[PDB]
Amino acid sequence: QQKLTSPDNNLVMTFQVDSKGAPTYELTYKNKVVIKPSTLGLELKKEDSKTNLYDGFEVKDTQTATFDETWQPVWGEEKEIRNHYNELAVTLYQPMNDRSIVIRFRLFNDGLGFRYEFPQQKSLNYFVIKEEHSQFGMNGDHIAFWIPGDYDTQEYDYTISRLSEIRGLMKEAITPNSSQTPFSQTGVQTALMMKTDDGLYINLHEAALVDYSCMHLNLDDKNMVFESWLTPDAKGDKGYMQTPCNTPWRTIIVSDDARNILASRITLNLNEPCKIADAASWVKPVKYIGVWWDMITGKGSWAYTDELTSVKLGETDYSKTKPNGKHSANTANVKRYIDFAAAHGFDAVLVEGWNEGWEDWFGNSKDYVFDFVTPYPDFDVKEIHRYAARKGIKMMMHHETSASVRNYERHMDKAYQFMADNGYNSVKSGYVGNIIPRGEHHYGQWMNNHYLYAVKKAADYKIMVNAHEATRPTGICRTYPNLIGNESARGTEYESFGGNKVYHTTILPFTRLVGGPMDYTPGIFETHCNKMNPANNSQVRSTIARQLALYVTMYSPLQMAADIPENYERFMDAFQFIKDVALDWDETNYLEAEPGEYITIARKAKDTDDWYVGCTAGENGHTSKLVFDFLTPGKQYIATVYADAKDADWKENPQAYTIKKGILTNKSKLNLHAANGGGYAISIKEV
Amino acid sequence: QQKLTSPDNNLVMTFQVDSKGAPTYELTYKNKVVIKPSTLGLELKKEDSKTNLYDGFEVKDTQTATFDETWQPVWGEEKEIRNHYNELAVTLYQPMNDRSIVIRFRLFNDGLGFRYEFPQQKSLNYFVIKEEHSQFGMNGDHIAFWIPGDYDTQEYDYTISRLSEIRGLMKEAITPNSSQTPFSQTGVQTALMMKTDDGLYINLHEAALVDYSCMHLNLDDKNMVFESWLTPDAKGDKGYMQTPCNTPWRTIIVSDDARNILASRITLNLNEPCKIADAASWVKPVKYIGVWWDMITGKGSWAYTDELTSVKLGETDYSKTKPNGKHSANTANVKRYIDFAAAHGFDAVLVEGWNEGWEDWFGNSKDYVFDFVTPYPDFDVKEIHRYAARKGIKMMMHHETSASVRNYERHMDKAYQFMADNGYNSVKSGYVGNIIPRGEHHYGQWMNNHYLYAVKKAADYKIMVNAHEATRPTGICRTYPNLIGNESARGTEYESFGGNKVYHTTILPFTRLVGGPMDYTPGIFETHCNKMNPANNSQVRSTIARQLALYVTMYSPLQMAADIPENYERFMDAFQFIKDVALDWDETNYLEAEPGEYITIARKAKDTDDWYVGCTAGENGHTSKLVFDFLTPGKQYIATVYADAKDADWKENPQAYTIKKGILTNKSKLNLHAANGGGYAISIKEV
Ligand SMILES: OC[C@H]1NC[C@H](O)[C@@H](O)[C@@H]1O
Ligand SMILES: OC[C@H]1NC[C@H](O)[C@@H](O)[C@@H]1O
Ligand SMILES: [Ca+2]
Ligand SMILES: [Ca+2]
Repeated sequence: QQKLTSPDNNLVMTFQVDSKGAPTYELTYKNKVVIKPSTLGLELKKEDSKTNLYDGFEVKDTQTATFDETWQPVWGEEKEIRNHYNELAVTLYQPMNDRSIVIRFRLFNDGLGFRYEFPQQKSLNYFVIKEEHSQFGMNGDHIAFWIPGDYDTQEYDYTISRLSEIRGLMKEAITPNSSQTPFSQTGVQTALMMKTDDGLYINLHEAALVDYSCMHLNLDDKNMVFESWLTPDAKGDKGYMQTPCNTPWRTIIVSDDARNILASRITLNLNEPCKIADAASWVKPVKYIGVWWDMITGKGSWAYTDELTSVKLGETDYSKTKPNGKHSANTANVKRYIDFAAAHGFDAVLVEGWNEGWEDWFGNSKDYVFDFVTPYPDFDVKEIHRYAARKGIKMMMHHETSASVRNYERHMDKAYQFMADNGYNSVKSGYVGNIIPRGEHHYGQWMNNHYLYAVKKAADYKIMVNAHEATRPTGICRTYPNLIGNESARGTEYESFGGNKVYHTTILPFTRLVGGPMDYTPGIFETHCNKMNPANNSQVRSTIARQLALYVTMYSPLQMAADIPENYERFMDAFQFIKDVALDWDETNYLEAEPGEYITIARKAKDTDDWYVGCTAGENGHTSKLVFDFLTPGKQYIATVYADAKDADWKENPQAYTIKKGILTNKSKLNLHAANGGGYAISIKEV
Repeated sequence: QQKLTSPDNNLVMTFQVDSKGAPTYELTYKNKVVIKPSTLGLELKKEDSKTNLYDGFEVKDTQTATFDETWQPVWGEEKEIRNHYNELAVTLYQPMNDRSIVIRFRLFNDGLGFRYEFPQQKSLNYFVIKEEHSQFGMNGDHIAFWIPGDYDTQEYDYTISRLSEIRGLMKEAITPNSSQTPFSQTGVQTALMMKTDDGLYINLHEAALVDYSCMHLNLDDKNMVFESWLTPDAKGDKGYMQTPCNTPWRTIIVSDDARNILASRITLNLNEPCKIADAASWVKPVKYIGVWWDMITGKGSWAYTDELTSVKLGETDYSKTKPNGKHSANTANVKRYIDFAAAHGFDAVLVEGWNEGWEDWFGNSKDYVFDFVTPYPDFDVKEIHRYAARKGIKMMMHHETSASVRNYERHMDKAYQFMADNGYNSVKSGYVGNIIPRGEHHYGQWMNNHYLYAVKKAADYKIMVNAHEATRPTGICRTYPNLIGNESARGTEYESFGGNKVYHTTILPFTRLVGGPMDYTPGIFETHCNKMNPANNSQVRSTIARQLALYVTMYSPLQMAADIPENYERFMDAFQFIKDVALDWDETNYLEAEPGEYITIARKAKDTDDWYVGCTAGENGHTSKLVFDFLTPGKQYIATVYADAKDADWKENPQAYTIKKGILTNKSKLNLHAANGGGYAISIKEV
């Protein structure tokens, strides 16, 4: 039996093979069982004994090591991250197939990562995975914060329930989406967050998802065991491998303090170091607005014309079509956004609907759907470039692919060259619809390769990428820091489609944000969508002060202010917080955190002595007793508090807020109350 | 009921809608039934009554027209082709679905073409084909010359049998291949050739296979009706369509003279005119030798080293590996081939195994299998280029993809740029293995798009393409004349893998060649492969003189002399015919033709007064009584006859030949005998 312990001696992992040679591990934290005895292994597709990569193993060799080094991300929640673990690598020989694998375990003070490694050898070269069988056996019927396991979307509201209740709730939890493939009545996605009856918080996830299919979890709800369930390709297979190769890491992050789940950097720590040598010279955080919410609410259109039943690029002559009078991506309107962005200190303006093809973009399984380079007649690329550059603004490129992936790859070098030629150095991509090639899913090994290919190629052009609908992140930004965002979860757009649950932003930082930032597009001040489009009666489940808080509580180096300029102009005093808030941080302090209920975070803006605080709360609101002892002794600060007014409420009174300005020091304390679906934001600037 | 008749009144096509509103057609030739009443229509994938595009139609309108214009191919069997037909277009309206299609019929003196057309309209825009239901009802249990219906290979020997015998022969007709998907016990490929008891020859095929899935034929052997059977995608669907759009043409070529099947230009006539405006300036025929037969026989290797269990491009350092002593694509060897090519008036030298990756090329479903640009340590790209240039020789590029198609697309512009930068202006591509993306077949709509994308992109680079394993041709060379070849049928390589049937080359011109030329790689003089590789006991099923004949009887603007130079050196007198024979023709006269038995053809070399003749024969040999009245009155010609010796035989005495030189005029006659698996060749040069 092998035993591995954390540097602080609080976690212990024990490993051994059972009497049939099945690799088995368990994990305790402060003498409490976190992972009951659980097996590890894979089943291979038949080309018989060779399909078995799950038992019949003997421990052939073991190697231990300790690692303790600090490194600096290009952008992040703090300036420096420490990577400190004890490691055990176990070489497992399978006599019946004359082949070996290695399982490598890295144990941190805040949890465990493991992966399988497949050395090059005479009897293991090319192989296909039928299923991975990594188990995570739970010690109780925990509370879980989960979304349905699905090969194609993550755009679901979270459910909070016991593990035993998942099966009963799955049908209701799967809401409609134009591309979705659930796989089990007890399947959930990663990162999965849980709260135990004996006071632990446990997060199950993976890190460094490269050259492999995305992992979901399937629950055996009799034994309370989660098991890896990979995403199949068009033929049902779960990964083409060639040695030497490795699986991604699988992680169990655990603490008796929920704040320490947010603090963990295990996911980043398990990714390969930055491979973009000059990254710091060109990768930069971006605060932006955009021509966007018009189309999301239905006020405006992405399409230039309504008169055609379909379009064929390079045949359809848009100069001969009638403008529909709703096309928001027109030069004059874009210039007005550039004006507002420059006036208020934003870095960029996104424009969607700029290019030919939007008439057919949705649900047609169309191959040649966009060319990514040809503008509509009312979008003057060169004039918009020149005007933005003169005003100090960068335009952000939009590459919706409509999930037509061969089409995007064929156009990608020309599309990136077009960006370089026209002053665009960041692009928001998207993959709406069922994947083409047809039969593949959004999160299979094939598409994972695509998303990273797009990122690696972008890096060669010094382009930053934010990909909507892509596989959810697993820390690869460490390796490729030009991946500055994904959506890859249910974002603010769904506040226009019926709403997100009130507690949504009190869960995302414990789940989605583990592995990388989200382009959540916060900042809606007019929360009634019917003021944009009288036919849309959706209401954003937030107060205005909570929207402000999200600039601190939804971490990202890429931050949109998503409302339209005229709405911000109606509340310019509150808007000041969005203008002031930083995007990049030297320190972060998690002040309060309870998943599904509240999150309060203070961050120190990079290369400054200034701090920003946000709190976001769920259905029951939250009372904070803040203590400002993280400020510098002897310094005075000008603090501006943006808070819910008394009786603010996301539903009945969302726009009621107060703003109070005064002096804070490290001796200050403030009592603040977040409303139902409310929150607060504080700027704290050194005098 | 509508009647359409050929210009010469010999053929009549009758069309009507039947009682249930199914469009049906029939065809007669000289008062003999060719096609019995047969239905037309398609079934669509469900998004109920909208799935029906096969009945419930009524005739809304008809238009007739006559077309009679001549055009000139860039390269071909003659200088000018006449396109002369009577047309009927029927507009068919479907009340229950409020939509219309058009079926267009073109009737020539030698057969019928039809296609379906789908106009843009309110109720037919995007749709997916479940099956096409084009019927061809036969009037009898004909003799057919067929290969098994298959979505992935055409590399089968032909079978000659009655239609009623196909079922019982299918199992034995399907021989092993690395990628094959047969679909029916009575499924066959097109072009399908038949001979009827009442003296007709009937060929069933398609033309202009663009943006659509390849058609095979499935035989109802109780009623003798063939029906279109399209190639499914990874999900089983049979084509994504968007109006306005058309199916390919379906063709019935018929005559009571088998020579007239060979003379038909229906397939080319039904393709769109040339879209490469400057094609005449850079597209040109190519006679070549190659570093190739070494590897096909096993004498030499494509791989550089035998040391590695697999390779990772960009990681494996070949300069640190041991040469295997068998790698034929080495500079010195390549220079000896260039020497031979230049000494004997060849245009080009193909080299295979020049680039990194060949250690892994076969059967591994490997994604990143080649980069198409990085040479092995022993292949000096620049020196070979300089040396070839000094000798007036062009190198022919090789792009085997190992069926990894995303990989080839991602590299394609870099690969074509590397060709341009290094003086390569033609490329032989290949698709050996099951297709990646996995789940697709070689002949589905998805891959058909790929092969044409490769050709269209090549045209932008002024590059000519010869693609092995691609979908078999349907006349698209007319539209893109830089498609100078495919294999896409069983070629000479199989003569090294056990042999082709003796009658193979007496069938190919009636089947495979209809739609475009084949890179058959004739010219094997040493027909016992065991002299290349003693472990290889394969024997080419040919005499030497029949190999000479193939330069005339297997038409192609791309002609290999496939043997190694040292073998040609042994038989240099016979090699003279290969040296002399032209590649491109002002006229072709089909002298004798019976499928499966013999084919004799005379052609006039373009821009000359010289003629070349070849005869290829089956198992029984063939006696020819040639009459040279196609020569010019009053001219004398120097004729050289390369013929089988009287005791020649493909098996027992293949290298026995005679060469006779003398004078011919248009009054001359020659009696010649082709041996079993033999033939003869004649050069006829004006004094
Ligand atoms: O690309 C169109 C639309 N697709 C979905 C993306 O999430 C949204 O932000 C974008 O506006
Ligand atoms: O590309 C390797 C090999 N594949 C099959 C092709 O038909 C053959 O000509 C070529 O030599
Ligand atoms: Ca989305
Ligand atoms: Ca081949």
